[PDB]
Amino acid sequence: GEAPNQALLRILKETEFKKIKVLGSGTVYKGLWIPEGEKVKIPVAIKELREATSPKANKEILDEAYVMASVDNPHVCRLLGICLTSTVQLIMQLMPFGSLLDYVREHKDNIGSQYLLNWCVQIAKGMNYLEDRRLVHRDLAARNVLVKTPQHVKITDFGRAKLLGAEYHAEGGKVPIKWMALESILHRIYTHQSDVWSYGVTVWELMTFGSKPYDGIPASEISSILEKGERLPQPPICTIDVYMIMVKCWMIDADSRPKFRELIIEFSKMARDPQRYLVIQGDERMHLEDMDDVVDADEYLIPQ
Ligand SMILES: */C=C\C(=O)Nc1ccccn1
Ligand SMILES: [Cl-]
Ligand SMILES: [Cl-]
Ligand SMILES: [Cl-]
Repeated sequence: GEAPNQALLRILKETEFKKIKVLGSGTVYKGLWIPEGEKVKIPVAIKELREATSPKANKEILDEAYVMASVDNPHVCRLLGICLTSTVQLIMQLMPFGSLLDYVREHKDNIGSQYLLNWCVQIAKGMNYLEDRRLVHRDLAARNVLVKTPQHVKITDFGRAKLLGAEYHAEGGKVPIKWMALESILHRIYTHQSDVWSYGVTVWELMTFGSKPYDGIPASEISSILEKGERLPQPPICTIDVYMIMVKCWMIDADSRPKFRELIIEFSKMARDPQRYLVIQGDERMHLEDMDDVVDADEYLIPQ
């Protein structure tokens, strides 16, 4: 037998929170949560299913809720609770600067080496934590990392996350070919080491300020390109030191890839001397009613 999952799933009354405005279209809202009987306001993102007249859609969102409730790490998104109105609502920590994909696209000109490499560290810590929790994300991508502040990012989108057991077996869907390990595209094998392949791609997105991997290459062709030994090119800002780490994440032998713990170490060494490891034009010259009882979710802790 495995260790029991004693995560608490918190049920919230719809009256505990206020939708302030729409971020995306079901529909994600920016809002505020007052925990019942506590003098605190918590900035939240409220993910509300549209119809939910789909029994299928409901399993998907509750699986997400299951996983986000069972994770507690500074570099992974946690659930504050769920609301069981007509439409099931996930309440989570608001990540006000949006996805790191949009953030690096929008801010190409203001992002220096210190921020890129620290991001690579934080995503490695997030991902190592999940590995410690025997969790395979299966959808790591710069779009699925959110920005709390420019100094603080979190892995999100646990919709595809599964427990390990090594090779996890899948059986269809709309899948992110350009981020996936070869063994995942060919045999639907997913491991922590398939997650290291997508970490690799995620880092290439950051280091290219959000370029599209294999842009203008049909997904049908990716498996053959990879089998032919082709990989994404060295980004302009990347020293061979940084690119060689990306390349090792894209080895065909899964056990020849680095471990998330090793990636933490290698990126931290690089983060102590960022301008040795990334070369960016103008790097040194770069900067990035009642709110009284507002507390960030990260300072809002309930008994464990
Ligand atoms: C890590 C919590 C989370 O996913 N929050 C979020 C989602 C969408 C927009 C903003 N914040
Ligand atoms: Cl699950
Ligand atoms: Cl560091
Ligand atoms: Cl409490």
